Amino acid sequence: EAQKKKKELSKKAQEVVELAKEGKVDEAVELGLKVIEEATKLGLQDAVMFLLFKLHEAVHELKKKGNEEGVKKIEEVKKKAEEALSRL
Amino acid sequence: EAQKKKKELSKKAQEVVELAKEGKVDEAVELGLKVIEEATKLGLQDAVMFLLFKLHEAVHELKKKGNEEGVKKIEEVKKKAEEALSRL
Amino acid sequence: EAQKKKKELSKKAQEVVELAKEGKVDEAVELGLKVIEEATKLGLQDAVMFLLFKLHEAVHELKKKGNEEGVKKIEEVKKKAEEALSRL
Ligand code: NI
Repeated sequence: EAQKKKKELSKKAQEVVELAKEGKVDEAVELGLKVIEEATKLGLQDAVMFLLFKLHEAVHELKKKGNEEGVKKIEEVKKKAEEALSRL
Repeated sequence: EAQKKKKELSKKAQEVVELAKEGKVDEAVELGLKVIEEATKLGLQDAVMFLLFKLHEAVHELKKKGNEEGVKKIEEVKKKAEEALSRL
Repeated sequence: EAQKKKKELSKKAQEVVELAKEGKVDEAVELGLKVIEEATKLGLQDAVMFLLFKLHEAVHELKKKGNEEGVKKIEEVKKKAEEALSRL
């Protein structure tokens, strides 16, 4: 049921922000890639759009802590989500 | 018709930002809950997506003013809107 | 055909941020307007959502250079995008 799946992808995206605030940047990246992959297979653009919103919030959190490396990492996942969004 | 409701909810979403700018955070919270309720009963996904965009702008405005209690209130309503978007 | 056009407008919204970053505000404004117009004619609400996301990124960039005029210009383009989105 794709609606249970939408809820699952939404929760993963929110945890991306939570983990950026914690400095667990690689884990947040992992969660965002799994949102992208799962959303591109099941063709759900709105899950990707929400992911992009949340990725912007994670950039906020990392800038606030002056972590440029984490910002780079998050921004790579951002560009990937933008490509996948365009194709959906 | 449903176009009228979509524009109305967009209007309320913009006012949330203006109210946040003027320090009227309780009122902005109230308008934001209203947007969630109406879009949720009309199944308007993009209405909530737009509201989320505007809630981020309201957080920007309250950070500029160093109003962290306001930021908390807005983020509480943001969490609620995110929840509704998952179910939509 | 739909995916080709959606992809072109994704790239245009990205080039908006590029041109803001390189300090070409006028050029970003005009590209943003062209995106709104084409998106509107074609009924492409998701393209306008993505454009709004990128215009907020353009604001981020311009406030980073402390360029208040450019910000005002980009934010009125944002207001145009928000209205068109309301009617889509
Ligand atoms: Ni922002």
